[PDB]
Amino acid sequence: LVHVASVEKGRSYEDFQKVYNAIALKLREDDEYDNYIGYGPVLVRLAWHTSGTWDKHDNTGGSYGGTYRFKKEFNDPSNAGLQNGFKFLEPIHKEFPWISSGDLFSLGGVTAVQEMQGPKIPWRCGRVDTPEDTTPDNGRLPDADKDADYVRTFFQRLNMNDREVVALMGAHALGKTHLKRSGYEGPWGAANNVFTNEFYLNLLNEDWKLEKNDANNEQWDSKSGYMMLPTDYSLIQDPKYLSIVKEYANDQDKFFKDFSKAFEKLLENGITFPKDAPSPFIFKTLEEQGL
Ligand code: HEM
Repeated sequence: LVHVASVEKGRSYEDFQKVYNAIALKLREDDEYDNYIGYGPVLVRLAWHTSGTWDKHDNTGGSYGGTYRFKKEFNDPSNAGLQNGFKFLEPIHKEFPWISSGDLFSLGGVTAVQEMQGPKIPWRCGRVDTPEDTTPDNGRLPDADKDADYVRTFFQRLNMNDREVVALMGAHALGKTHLKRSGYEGPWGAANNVFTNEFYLNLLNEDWKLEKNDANNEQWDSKSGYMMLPTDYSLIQDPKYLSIVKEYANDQDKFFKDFSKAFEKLLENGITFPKDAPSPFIFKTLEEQGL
C-alpha cells in the first residue's frame, strides 16, 4: 500500500496558515483546560498517537488516513484522553471542512509546538482520508512500564534511531500524566505548556525516587512534585541514551533542531510525496503575524 500525498484541491500555503491560525487562536482562548495547562500538550500527543500506529514493514497505520476518527482507534485504551484534542479540533474542521483528517491532526501538533514557543516544524499537506477498514488495530502504541531495550526495539518499527527517540521523548516536558487515563500521575516539570528542554534537565538533575502511585504502578518521583515514567527513566539507565540526554540538556538549539526533524518525520512516515509536490510549509506563529 502506497499512500501518495494529494493536495486538497486548489489549496496553498495561505489556506493552511488560516487553519494554523484558527487552531492557534483557539489554543489561546480555551485556556482553562486541564487546570490551565491548555490544549497544547494533548494536541501534540494527538498528532503523535495518530502517526505512531505506523508499521514500516507494511505501511499500515500512520498519519495519512486520519483513522483516529473511527471508533476502534479513538477507543484504543492507549488513546485515553485524546478525545479532548479531537473535540478541540472539531470546530476547526467545521470551519475548514476541506482539510483532510490526517492533515488536521498532524497540523494540530505542529501548531501546538510552535505556539508553545517550540521550534518551527515544517509541515506538508496531502494526507487523504481512508476508509474504516484501514484503521489499525489497538496495541501499536508503546507501554510505559518498560526498559530501554523495549523503547529502542519499539521505535525501530517507526524507523527511529537512538537520537530520534531521545529527541522525540523531549515532548514529555509538556502536559502531565493523569492517573485515570494511563495509570500514571504528575507533570514531568514546571514549564509544561512552554516547549523547552526541561525534560532532559529534570532527568539529570532531580533527585528521583522509585515509588508506587495510587494505581499501584511504579514511577519515578521528585520532591519538586515531578515524575518520570519507567520508559523516560530508561533514557538515563542506558548509556547510549544517556549521552544524548546530556547533549540536549546542554544545548537547547540542538534539541529544537533535532526535535523538529524527528517530529516532521514521525508525522510524514508512510507518505509518498510526488516529485512536484509543494515544498514543506513553515507557518508563522500568531506572535510573528501580530495576531
Ligand atoms: C516510549 C514512548 C512513550 C511512552 C511510553 C509514552 C507514554 C506516555 C504516557 C503514559 C502519557 C500520559 C498520558 C496521560 O495519563 O494523560 C504520556 C503523555 C504525553 N506524551 Fe507520551 N509517551 C511516549 C512517547 C511520546 C512521544 C514520542 C511524544 C511526542 C513527540 C509524546 C508526547 C506526549 C505528550 C505531549 C503527553 C502529555 C499529554 C497531556 O498532557 O494530555 N510521548 N505519554
